This record gives sequence, C-alpha cells and structure tokens, in this order.
Amino acid sequence: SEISRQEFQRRRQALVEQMQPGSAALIFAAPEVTRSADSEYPYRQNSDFWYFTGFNEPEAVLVLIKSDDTHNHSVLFNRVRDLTAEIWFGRRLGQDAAPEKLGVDRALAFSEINQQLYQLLNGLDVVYHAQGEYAYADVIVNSALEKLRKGSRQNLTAPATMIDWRPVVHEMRLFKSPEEIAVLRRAGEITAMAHTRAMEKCRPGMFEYHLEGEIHHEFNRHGARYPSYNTIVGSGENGCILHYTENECEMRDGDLVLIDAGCEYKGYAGDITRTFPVNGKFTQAQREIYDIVLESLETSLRLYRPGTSILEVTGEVVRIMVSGLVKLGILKGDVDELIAQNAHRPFFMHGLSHWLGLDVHDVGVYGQDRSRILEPGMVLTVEPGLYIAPDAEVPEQYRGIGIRIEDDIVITETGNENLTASVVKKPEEIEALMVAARKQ
Amino acid sequence: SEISRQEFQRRRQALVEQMQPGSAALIFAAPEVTRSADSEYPYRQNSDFWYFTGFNEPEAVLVLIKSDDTHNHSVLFNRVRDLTAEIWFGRRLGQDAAPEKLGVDRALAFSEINQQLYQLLNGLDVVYHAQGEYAYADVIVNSALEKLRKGSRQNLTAPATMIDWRPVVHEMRLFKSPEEIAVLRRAGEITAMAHTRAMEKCRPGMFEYHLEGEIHHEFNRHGARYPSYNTIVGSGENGCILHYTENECEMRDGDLVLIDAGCEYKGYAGDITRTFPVNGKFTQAQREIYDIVLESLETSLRLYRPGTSILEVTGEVVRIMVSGLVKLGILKGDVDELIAQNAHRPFFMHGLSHWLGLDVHDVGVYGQDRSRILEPGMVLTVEPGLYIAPDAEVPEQYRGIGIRIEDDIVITETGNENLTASVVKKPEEIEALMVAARKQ
Amino acid sequence: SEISRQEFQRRRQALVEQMQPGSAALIFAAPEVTRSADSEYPYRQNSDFWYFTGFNEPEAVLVLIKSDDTHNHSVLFNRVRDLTAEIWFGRRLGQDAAPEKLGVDRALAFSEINQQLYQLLNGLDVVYHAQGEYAYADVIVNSALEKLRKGSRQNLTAPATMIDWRPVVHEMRLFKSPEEIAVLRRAGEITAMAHTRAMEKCRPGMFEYHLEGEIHHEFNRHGARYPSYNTIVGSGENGCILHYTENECEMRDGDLVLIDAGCEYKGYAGDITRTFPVNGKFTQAQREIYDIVLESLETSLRLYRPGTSILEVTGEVVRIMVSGLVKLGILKGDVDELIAQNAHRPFFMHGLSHWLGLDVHDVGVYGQDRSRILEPGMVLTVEPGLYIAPDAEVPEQYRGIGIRIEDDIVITETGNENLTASVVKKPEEIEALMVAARKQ
Amino acid sequence: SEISRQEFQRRRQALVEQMQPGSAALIFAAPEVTRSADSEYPYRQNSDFWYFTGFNEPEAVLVLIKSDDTHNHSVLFNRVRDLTAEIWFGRRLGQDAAPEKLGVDRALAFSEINQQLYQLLNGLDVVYHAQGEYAYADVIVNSALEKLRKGSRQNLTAPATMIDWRPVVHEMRLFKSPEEIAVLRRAGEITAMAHTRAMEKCRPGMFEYHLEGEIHHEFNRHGARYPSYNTIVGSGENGCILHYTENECEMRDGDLVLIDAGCEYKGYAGDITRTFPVNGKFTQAQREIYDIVLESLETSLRLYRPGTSILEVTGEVVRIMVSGLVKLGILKGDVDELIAQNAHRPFFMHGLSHWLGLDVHDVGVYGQDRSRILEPGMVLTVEPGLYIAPDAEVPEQYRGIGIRIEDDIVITETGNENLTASVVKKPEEIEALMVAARKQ
Ligand SMILES: [Mn+2]
Ligand SMILES: [Mn+2]
Ligand SMILES: [Mn+2]
Ligand SMILES: [Mn+2]
Ligand SMILES: [Mn+2]
Ligand SMILES: [Mn+2]
Ligand SMILES: [Mn+2]
Ligand SMILES: [Mn+2]
Repeated sequence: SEISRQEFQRRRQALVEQMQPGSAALIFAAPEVTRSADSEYPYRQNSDFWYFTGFNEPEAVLVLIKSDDTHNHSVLFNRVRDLTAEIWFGRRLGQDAAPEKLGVDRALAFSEINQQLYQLLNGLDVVYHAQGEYAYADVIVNSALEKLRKGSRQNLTAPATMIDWRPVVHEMRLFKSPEEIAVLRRAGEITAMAHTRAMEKCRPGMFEYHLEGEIHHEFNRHGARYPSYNTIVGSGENGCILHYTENECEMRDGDLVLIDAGCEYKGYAGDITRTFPVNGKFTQAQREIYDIVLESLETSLRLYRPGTSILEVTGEVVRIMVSGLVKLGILKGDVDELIAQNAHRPFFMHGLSHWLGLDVHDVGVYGQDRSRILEPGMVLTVEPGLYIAPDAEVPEQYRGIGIRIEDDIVITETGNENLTASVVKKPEEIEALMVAARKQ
Repeated sequence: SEISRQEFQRRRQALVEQMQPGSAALIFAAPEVTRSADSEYPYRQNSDFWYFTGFNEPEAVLVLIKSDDTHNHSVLFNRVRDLTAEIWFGRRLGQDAAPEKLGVDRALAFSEINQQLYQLLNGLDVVYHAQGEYAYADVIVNSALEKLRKGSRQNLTAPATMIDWRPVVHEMRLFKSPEEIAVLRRAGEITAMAHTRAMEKCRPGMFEYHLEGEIHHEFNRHGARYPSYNTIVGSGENGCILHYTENECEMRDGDLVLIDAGCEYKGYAGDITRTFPVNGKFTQAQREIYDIVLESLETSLRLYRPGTSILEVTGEVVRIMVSGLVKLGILKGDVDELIAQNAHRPFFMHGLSHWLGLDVHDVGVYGQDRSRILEPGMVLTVEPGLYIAPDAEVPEQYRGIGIRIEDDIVITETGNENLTASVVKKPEEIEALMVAARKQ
Repeated sequence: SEISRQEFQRRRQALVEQMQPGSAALIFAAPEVTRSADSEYPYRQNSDFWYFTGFNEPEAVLVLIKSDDTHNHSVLFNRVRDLTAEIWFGRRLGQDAAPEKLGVDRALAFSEINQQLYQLLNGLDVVYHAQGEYAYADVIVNSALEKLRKGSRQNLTAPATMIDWRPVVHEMRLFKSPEEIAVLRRAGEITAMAHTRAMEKCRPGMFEYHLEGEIHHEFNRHGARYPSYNTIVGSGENGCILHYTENECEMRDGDLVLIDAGCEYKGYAGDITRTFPVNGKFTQAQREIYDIVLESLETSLRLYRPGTSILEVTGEVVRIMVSGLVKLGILKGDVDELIAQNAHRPFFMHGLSHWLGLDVHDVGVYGQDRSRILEPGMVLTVEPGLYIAPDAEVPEQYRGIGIRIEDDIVITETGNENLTASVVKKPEEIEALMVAARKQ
Repeated sequence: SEISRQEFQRRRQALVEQMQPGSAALIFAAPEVTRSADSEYPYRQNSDFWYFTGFNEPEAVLVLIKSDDTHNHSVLFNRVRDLTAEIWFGRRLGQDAAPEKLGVDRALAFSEINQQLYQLLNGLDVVYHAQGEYAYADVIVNSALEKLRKGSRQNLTAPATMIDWRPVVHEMRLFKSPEEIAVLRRAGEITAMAHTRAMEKCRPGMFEYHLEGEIHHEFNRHGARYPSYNTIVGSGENGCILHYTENECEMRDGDLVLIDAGCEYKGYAGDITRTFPVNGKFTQAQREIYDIVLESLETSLRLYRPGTSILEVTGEVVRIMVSGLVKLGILKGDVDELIAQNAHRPFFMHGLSHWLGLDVHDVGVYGQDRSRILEPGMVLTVEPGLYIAPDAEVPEQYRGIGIRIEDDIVITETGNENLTASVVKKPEEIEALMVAARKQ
C-alpha cells in the first residue's frame, strides 16, 4: 500500500486552507544524526515533514505560501544535484526533478536558503513555524526575520505574527485517511507475521536477542526495513521492566517471554505485544494472570467505538483487573473500594492506549486524562498488562510474571477494526501454534 | 572473546601514565539520540568512553585524577539506581555496584556532577578534556572551571591548562592488544559468515534489502546485535555509487551485486565487501574487471607488513589497475605515463585502506597521504575497487560495473593476518559456493 | 516637566486596547552592561520598558494580561527587597511597594519568574513578545512556552500565536502626548543652554574635549545627568567626519568647530548641532558654506507642517544646496541637471531628519524614502549639513570645512514648534555671542 | 605622563618570555556595547588588550607567535581603512599604519580572521587563550581549532594544549612599572583636585548629583574624559549604602556627604573617597566617628610596606575600630573578646584594600584572606569606613552616619607613596578648606 501524490498534495492544501491569507508555513526536514565519530544512524525523516512530502532527504524545507483564499504556491529548498558528492554520498533529488516528483511549484538549493527565505517572508503578516523543533531551523528562521526587521531602508518588513503549526498539523495526523489506514493495516500485518514467527521459533536456551533477530528479519523481508521503536524481548523477570531493550538473557524453560515490537512501513508504525511461555506451555499461575490481561484486551476491543473514550474504557479494564487480582488473592478487600483507591496501579502502571501513526506514540490531543471522545479515523493501541515484581507481597507462584498483550485498532463508524488480529493471543491458540511449529 | 576487567584497568593506567602530575582527565559518555518524537535510536556509547569502561549507559563521566607519578584514583559519575523508575527506563548500574563492576575507586550520582566536579578540579594544574566533542560536556566543564576562577574568596583555583586527550587516546587505540585482536578476529568471522550467507541466498528477483536482511540476521544470531555502519547492497548501476544505502531495487539476472557490511561485536567493527553475480555466474566483462580488483587485493595482502605504508602499497595497486585497464581498452596510452597522470582516479576514487577498531573508520594518525610506517598491532582494511559509470566513454560492455572486494587485516611481526579470509573472493570459489547453495 | 503616573497607566491601557482578548504582553527590562571586569556602565533602561513604567531597575518584567474587551490586569516581576544586602548593591523597589508605586495590580520576585510565567501564559491564545530583543528574555519566554507545550498531562496549553508588539508600541511612541512634548521641550532648552555655553567658553588652544566637559556639566546642573548619545566636538578637518567622538585635538585659530550633543532628560533626548569659528569670527569661505546650510535649515523650518514629508522637504534642501554650491564653484553645471544626478551627495551624505524621543534616533515607520506624511505630535530633527573633504577637487579655500546646524521640532496643527531655537545659529548672532562672552 | 611605545613592546616580550616554544597567544579587544537601540556607550577597551597595545578600537586581535626561545613575531587583526565607514563611524588605524603605529610585525583585516587564524595556529603545540572572556572570541578560536582538527587531509594539525594566559598577564599587571606609577600618580592628582573642588562647591540645598557634575568636569579638564567607575555621592542616610549611585537627594544642612569617585587617565584608575559635612562643620557625633576612621587610615598608611599584608594591616584597623566604638558606647564589652567575635562587622563590612590599576578593582592574586606578602610595585587602596544604620541599636546621635576615607598608595622599597594625599582628610583642614570657599 502507498500514500499517493494526490494525497500529499491534498494534505498541503488542507493546511493552507487553515492558514490566514498573506502567510507562509515553514516545515523543516530532520537533521542527520551521528551514531559514532563520522558514521550516522540510518536517516529518519521528521514525521511532519514526511507527512507533507514523503521526501527522505535532510537539508530540505517546504515553504507553503498563501496569498489569499484562492491563491497559494509552494517552494522547496533541498540539496543540489552534485554528480560528485552523489557518487560519494548517494543520489539526491535536486532542483530540476523536484517540482514534478514532489509536486511543488518551485525548488531552490538549500545552500541558498539564507539568501532566499527572507525574500519569501518579506511583506507577509504571518509565518507558521514550529519554534523549538530544531535548533538549525530556528537559526535560519530567526536570521531571516531579523534581516527583514532591520531592512526598512530596503523596504523590507517582517511578519509580526508567528504561529506554531504543530497543533493544527497534529490534529490533521490524528485522523487517518483511507490511504493511511491501508498502509497501517499492512504495517499491522507485517508486524503480526513477525510476532507469529517469534512464537514459532522460540525454544528454551535461545537468547532474547535471537527472537529480536527473527522479528527484524521478518519486518525486512516484507519491505519494512526498520522497526518503529526499539524491540523489547523480556523473558522471566525482565518482563516486569517496561523499558527492557537489553534482550541479553538466555530464555529459560518455565519462564514467559514478553515481546513488544513493531515495524515502520512507509513511515507508519505497527505496535504489537505478545507474551507467551518459552517452553510453549503456560503453567497454572501464568495462565491465571494471562486470562485477566486477555479479558481486559478482549473487553476493550469490544467497547472501543465512536462516542466512548480511552478514559472510559480504561475504567472497565481497571474493574476487570481488580476483580481478577482479588480472586487470585493478589489483592485483598472489597472490589469497589480497591478500585476507588487504585489498588491496581502497583501491577498495571501505564496507560491502556496511545495514538498510533507516523510515530508509535502518535501526535494528537488526548484531552484531560485521555477523556477525548473517539471518532472514526483515529488509530490507537490497546495494551493492558499486569506486572508482578519478583519481590511483591503476593502469593508466591505469581512473583516475577510480566504480561502484556497489545493490538492496534482503527475506530470505524460502527466500532473498530483490529489491525493486528492475525497473530494469535488466546492461550490455547498460542500453545497450539508453538506445538505445531515444534514437531517441525 | 571479550575485553577483560584487567584490560580496561590497564588502559586507564596507560593514559594516567602519560598525564602530568596534579591533573584530571574527563571522559564523557555519549548522549542519547532522538530517532523521532519521543523514541530514541538504540544507544551507542562513545568509543573513547567505551574504550576505558565497557559501560553502556548515557549520563556518565569517568574522571581520572593523577596526584603524582605514583598516586592516582578514579571517580565515576553515573545515573542513580531508581528502583521505581528503572521499571520505565531499564536497569541502571547505580553508585553502589559501580566501584566493583567498573573497577573505579568511587562513584557519584550524575545529578550531582555540577556540585562535585569543580571540587575535583580545584587546585589542579591541568585538566584533560575533549573540548568540542559534546555540547553538554563542554557546558559542564566550562561551568566548573568558571566556578573555580571566580571563587578565589573561597580559596578555589582553576587549572589554567586544558589539554585535549584525544590525540593521546587515539594513538593508544591505534595499537590493538591481544585481547582486542581476538575480538576483532571474532567480528571478522561473524561478518564473513553473513557475507557467505548473502551469496548463498541471492537469487534474481529478490530485492537488495533482502540480502541486507539475511546479513543482519546472521550478525544477530552470533551476538553482534548491530551493524558497525549502514549496510550497502548495490546491484547493477547502484554498485557504482559508493554511498548506496537505499537497497531498494530488484536484483536483475545478469547484474552484479556489491555488498559492504560489517557487524559491531563487543564494540569493535567488522568491515567486509564482496561483489558477486546475482545469477551466480560472472559474465566475461564482469570477470575481466573483477580480476583486476582481486589482483589488487591479493597483492596488497601480500605486501602489507611492518615497514611499508598504505601509500606505498597503494602505489602498487595503482600500477596493477592502470595496466589492467589499458589491456581491456578502458584506458589508452603508456602505463607509466597514465600513472603519472592518475588516469585511474575516474574508476578508483577512494583510498585503499583505513584503520579499523571501535569505529569502522578508526581513529589514529595516518601521516601525510597515509604514509605512516606500519607496525605490529595496527588494524586496517584493504579495499581496492573499480567503478565504471553507465555513461563512461569506454568499451560498452564494461559500463555500469561496480566492483569492490574488502578484507580486514592486522599487521603482525612478519606480515599480516587476514581476519576475513573465511568468506571466498576467488571468482571460481564464488560461483561454486552459489552452486552448492542452490541445490537446496 | 515630567511624566505623571497617570500617563504611564494611560499608555498601558492604550496597548491593552490593541491586544486580542485572551492574551498577554511581556515587556522586559534592559540587562546591566559590563564596562570593564566587575564594573558596569551607568544603567540605561530599555526605552519600551521605560515608556510603560518609568522604572529604572534591571531584572524586571511587565506582564499585561487581557482577559476580554473589558477585563485586564498587570503583573510585575522585579528584584526582591534585600534589606540585609541592599547595603551592598542598591535600594530596590521590591514587591510590597511596587503595586502602588508603579500602578500595577501585582508584583512578584524576579527570582520566581520561571516558576510563575508559564502559569500566567497557560491557556492564553496569544503572547506578545519582542523576540530577539534580549537573549535573556527569549530564554525565559521559550522556557515557559516549552513547559506549557509539554505539559498536556498537567492540563497546560501554550498560546500558539506569538506577536511582536514592537511595531504597535513604536507607532505609539511616534506620536508624543502633551506631557512628552513638555519634557522634550525642557530637554531642548537644557541642550540649548549647553551649546550656548560651549560657544561662550571656546577659545583657541583649548582641546575639543574641553567643550565636551562644559556641555556635560551644563546638562548635569539642570538635572539631565547623562547625554542621549556620545558628544561630538570636531574642529578643523575633524568636522568632516560624521562620527567623530575622539574630541582629542587642540582647537586651532582659524578653524571651525562642529558640536553635536544632546542631553537625556527623564528618558527623552535632545539633539542639537551648532558649528562655529573657534576664534569667534567666520572667514569668508566658512561664512559662504555656512549660509547655504543655514538657508537649508531655515527653509526646512518654514516648510515642515502636517501634510508634507521629510522626503518632500529634503527635495527643497537639495535644490538650495546644489544652487549654492554652483554659485561658489564647488559644483559645475546646470542646477536641475546636477540635482537629477544627486551631485550634492559628496558634500551632504546623510538624511535631513530623523524621529526623536526616548531614543535620539527614535522608533517609528518612516515610509519608503521617508515619504510618510507628517502629522501633529511627531517629533523630528532638522539637520542639513555640508562637508568638504580636505582633498576635495573644489576651490582650495573650501577644503576641510565641515558644517552642520541642527534643531529639534514638533509638528503642530499649523506647522511646527522649534524646541531648540534658544541657542543662536545666525552667523552675526554667533559672533556677537562670542565676543560678548569674553566681556567678563 | 603616558605609556611609551617601548613599554608596550616590553610587556609583549615579557609575556612571550613565559610562553612555551611553538605557541601563540591570542588577546581580543572588547566588543562595542549597546546603550539603547542603535546608540552605544563610549567604547572601553579590554584592560588586558589595552595593556599590550594602547589601541582603542574594537574588532581587533593581537596574536603573539613564539617559534623558539629566540624567535617570535606578532600579527594584528584590526578593522580595515574604509573612507566611507570612517566618515560614518570615525577614523580607523587600518593595516598599513598599524605595523609602525602599534609596533607589530604584520597587520591583517579583522574581516579575514576566520580565513587566517587557523593558518597561524596550524602546527603549534600550545595556544594561549582566555576562554570564556568573550563569546565572540570563543567562537573565532573554537572555529579555527575545529578546522585544524578536521583537516588532517590538508596536513593541518591543531595544538592540543590550551592555556589561559590571564593568570600570567594579571600577575604582570600586579607589579607596576615606573611609567605606570607616573600615570597612576597623575590619575591620583586629577582625582584629588576633583574631590577638593567638590568640597569647595558643596552647599546645603544643592543636590548630590551637582557634586558629581563638579567632579566629572574637573576630571575632564585635565584630560581624564571618563570616570573609572560610577561616581558615588551619598549624603545623610544615603552614605550608609555602599553602592549608592542614585545621587538624587537634596543635601541637608547638618548631614555628612560621602563621595567616592575616581577618574580614568590613560586607562588607569584613581579611586578616592572623602566624607565631609554638607554645612562645612562636623558635629560632635560625626567628628567622633570620623576620627576613628581617620585613625584607621593614618595608621594603615604608616603600616603598609614590603613584608606585611592587607590581612595583617586589617587586623590593626579592626582593633582601632573596636576600641573606638567601645569608647563611644556603640559597642559594649571587652575589646579583645569583641574583636575575637568580629563585633565590628555590622559597622565595617567591606575590605580595607584592593589592588588598583587598569581596573579600579585590579587583577592579581590576593592570597587566602588577602594574606599575600606585599612587595614594591603593588598599587592598592586604603579605605576604612564606619556605617551606622539609621535603625542601629546604638546611642541615638550616631544613627545614620556613613563615613569612609580612601587613598591610593604604591608600595615602595621602604614603605609606600600616597598618590592621593593632595586632597585633605584631617577634619580641621576640611573645615578650613570649606571656609576659605565661602569668602565674601
Ligand atoms: Mn508496544
Ligand atoms: Mn504501544
Ligand atoms: Mn566497507
Ligand atoms: Mn572499509
Ligand atoms: Mn545630532
Ligand atoms: Mn540628529
Ligand atoms: Mn572607592
Ligand atoms: Mn576602592
């Protein structure tokens, strides 16, 4: 699936539509980042810049100029074609091909931005700029504005109003188009296959990073070159640590392994979590905790629909978790009272859902306590979980169990579509999947 | 193979040995780096900081204090243990375990560095600091020195001399110890196995990124989680681009594919390049260019030894290349006359060798035109190559051919040890290898 | 004459009147400035900050908050009263007295601005800030906005719109109130008396700086402690240099001395220039150049009235100068022809007038080529001049003559009021003033 | 008196003498400073830059290059001669005249410093730079060093050692040469005459700033254009405030007036304080406090000589003050016990002496608690004082009295020379001086 040229064009026009007449919006590309000495990390374009261009080069700036409600044009600043620096540092789009390729009216050399930007801003009333996003961008913008302010003798004037476009653009990204849903649907599929593969390849004795290897290879063969975030593979006590990326321990027979991994496909992120027994067979204790988490997820998947909210659904999940924990003796007391005092937090300390899109923890206003009413087009995760520390004062057989199950969904007119249901989560289906894989 | 505790201790003492009495050396860890929004790239420790600690955490500073020719001690600044935040930011070493684990005399919370550093520098004559390496480090150091300069009323004095320790430390890293050679040897084997696998899995129709996937999976299964640089897989015309990391094209029958990839094992880098026929059979034209590059490599591998230099060996390679190109009609004229003319540069535009170590393009002084005399312990690459542009005015059949063959060697008392010879490069051996793999 | 506390309140309300509802304007005080090592220059408050407060302390910020068309209040950030430390630095207003003294609703310690500013901006739609005016101010503002942007979980929101209030405030300062005119009138008198004294004290043999001394002493005895700009005293060839502040040469008999000096009274500037013979008697050549400049000034003083412009009057002065220069043989050719090619520029290279107010070169839009139509309330200078280089290719006697005559005027309903006519400029009156000065 | 060309040359060589071979010292001029909008404060050169050049222009850098123990040369970077920018911003030395005028071997345009500095530092082992002195200078130096570090392919190398030359240079400035003593002697005379004049002009009813005016006019007529620090004129209760520069109150009959003012002559500072009765007659109470301060000063003037220290002499003064205060009933108890508990601090809270030179609070190491042994050539002030708050719990008649008497001395072979004894301080002499001023 792909984001078409028509769509990129459409997004720009949707932004211009909200801009005041006599203004310009400046969107900067992300800077290259050093990994060590003279080597850089694989380039990752700025999500907002990507959203409007699908252009994967640094040192580029998109300038949308709105003259009035019926006239507007675009100018792109990007690296010049250097049939010398390209033979040495990869191909560049250049100014000649850019107009047709990216659908912009004009393209200029990034090396000329300081001599050209102020001329584009001269006389405008408003400039839309994400101040503070990038230092190199603020230098360029401030430099241009200063030049205009001090150039009255050259008949230059600077726009006195600067508006951060992030709130507007992020509200746009919060609602996915059909094209975006198709791409996210594919990212979910690819991510699901990777998780399925991890469960099938897992064997006691293997190291956590081995499953990471399986997952990344699967992402890659489907065209999703990079993960959308650092892969987590925590078996045993490591599963109780939410930010466990070391993936250095040997997986033991009898332990559970929690895997949170997602690919980045065409810029969009997949975000799946599956927890399963390293030896392919849930013990009674593990199965008891798992069922509570699964009930939470299945219930949430049933509840999420237009009209409700993350906060509301979270309330249902808290009740389910407290009830379950009381039944097992992990929590003692009256359910409603325990809920009233959030007695669940020691075991479920993170949110149930977060937006998903060009960023795994996507942009968009959540509302106080994530109470914003859900509408069709919003994409979010559903990731309930229970983590019982090795030293928690609870029945012995539950200590050291970390479980999380996470799916990605898109809100629809009548409810929601689960984009990652293609990888099993029911305990019996997991054990059957692993058994089938093991007889080879 | 790995680096022992004794070795990290040995390196610190080797640096202290060169420091003037009454001084302190400050070595900062690398900052965490943003990939997008709130997600970060997998952490990569600063090579120099790693060299002295093998500690993989950010917000850490190693302080080596030399009182006199016989008395010196160490202080480490690192993140505090937060048994209520490590659940969200992975496990941390902390101050209690650090002394024993890292072999430092004392450990303090990084959060206290501004209240403690100046006290450590107070009264010293010299401070060794890599000014300009990291902005956050310069802020900390300058802040401490300023506090001392302005604190005469508190009996504080700042060292007036600041020395950059990079030249000294890099000269140290230039000569590998037996332990380092063992680790680099393992990195070479792992990298070789990945390249072998790539040749065995290659089939027309597969995408360039597919081989990248095979390679990274192989690195990973051997414990080398990350590549030491971005993998290059350029088939057909892409092979003529040195910095080709897009790896997006479908590999066509009849084209060659150039693969430059290396793993990062225990911090050290492998760096291998192998070029081979996508269809497992070198055409005549491809084989003719290949032989010139292979001879260049094979000869260089015989020449490299103590007493010669990269510049000297490069001279031999230039002869070999010019001769070969003249015989094929790519170059026309007298050999010696063409050499004097560097008529080879349009086809071989990069260096023959570069140091190798904690960084793929390792630190260390090369001397003018890389004329420094080689000695035992130095580790370098040997990577001759020929790239004939698709539009080069040469015999038609050679256009669009990009070939490079690269091995990693360590200079020994009597010559050199090839660390990457475990992956074939002989054209017959390559074709035979691809044959034996395709029977399955 | 002074600025009443009622006027400061009036100015604030005039700014608030133009602000959008749900916004806040931030006006920062000027930073203290180092003269050398630990000594500072006498403090000079930021003109705009002064305009709204008349408060002469650094580390102070005026915050005007407009809730709606009828509700608005003010908050002042300023240094705290350090009863046990002011014994060292200086009496400070403090928070208790500020409200009644400065007429602000509330006052807070400047040391708490980072903990309070964001709370004041939280939830507003617009923030008026002079970005780029002061580094320390931008740090404070950006820090507060960043805190709001990243505090959605604390229900904090940052105003997305930032407007530079300078254009609005400067347009306000361009039109002087009756109170301001009274103060400027006094500044003009004081400055005039100083210039009169300089002419009366001048004698050959005295140094240029001696006249500077006379002038500053006169400013001071009338309560105008500091000059509004660096005093210029250029005799002989020094008069041909516009920015001559060395005032180091001995004044020779037969030379003219040009004096440009103005006091700063209650924040407002006087700006007068008078040129006269050091020996009290104009030489024929000097008198001939002087008359052209005087005619220019006299005609301009006659012309300036509502409806015309600096550009228009300048045109008249150019004709007068070209005509005069042709008659003396300094310029050769047809008057209109010479005018058309600006043949006057080598001798008159600066503007005829500039706004005057809290800054000698006051704020306010001039319009292209200073063509803005003049209206009552505008205060400007009238300073024609002619400078004939010592090596100018003109009749020998005129070489080395630098003359400028400048007065300060305020545009009125029927014309303009000359605020500095109390110091003579008619050549006869100057010579009479000087011979009579001696008579004692 | 003035500093000769030979002395500037001498100072440079004295610095070069202490530099290691193969190094360069960089000394930057002070930046111009904004007073308001586009107007600047009168330029004040950086004391250290001035010390080696006597050059009063900004955007200039002195580079002293030491090749070996016998070879060294100098390069000056300064503004270029611009016949236009000069007619507009004053005359400039330029490159042609600089060599001869400033006694430097070569001069280059400041506008070319970034293209030239690194070439001068290339290959050196040490660079002497006052890091942190000026931001613009650190930018230039860091930029040059970075260029060298990254230019190994161009055979460039950066000096790894950076030494702060301030400690060395300030130790030099601490010992005045004969020429400097002559200039400081003249500064003292000029300052003394100004103070004498202030006493003679003082009359009840006059404002504090009026005396300031008299003082500055006196400084000026002797060629000392600017004060070395902001003039203090505190009468009545204002005298109890050490940093009282408002000088805004009307001087009352019956009050004392404390005047601390000093001129800046040829870069050197005078620093005198005299306190006297506004009405020319000391009261019972005022005279009693005055005598204690005078005794302190006279005793210190006797004591100061080579071999003692500021700390030692301070001890004597403390005894004198405590004894005196006990006799008047301001302090109650045993002298020695009171001294042991510093019961004098509430009335004498500042130091007795500070170095004096190119800066009023001159550079140079004081030693712990200012215990450094005094030697011939050191110049310091002697300024004992007593300040009794208006609300101090002491005999009512002493409340609100602020008195300080300060002279400037130079340590000699046998004792010290008082540079400011030409202005009276004995109470009888003060009253007599003021009387001989109201002559009819
Ligand atoms: Mn996840
Ligand atoms: Mn998630
Ligand atoms: Mn390579
Ligand atoms: Mn290589
Ligand atoms: Mn003027
Ligand atoms: Mn003027
Ligand atoms: Mn003083
Ligand atoms: Mn003093």
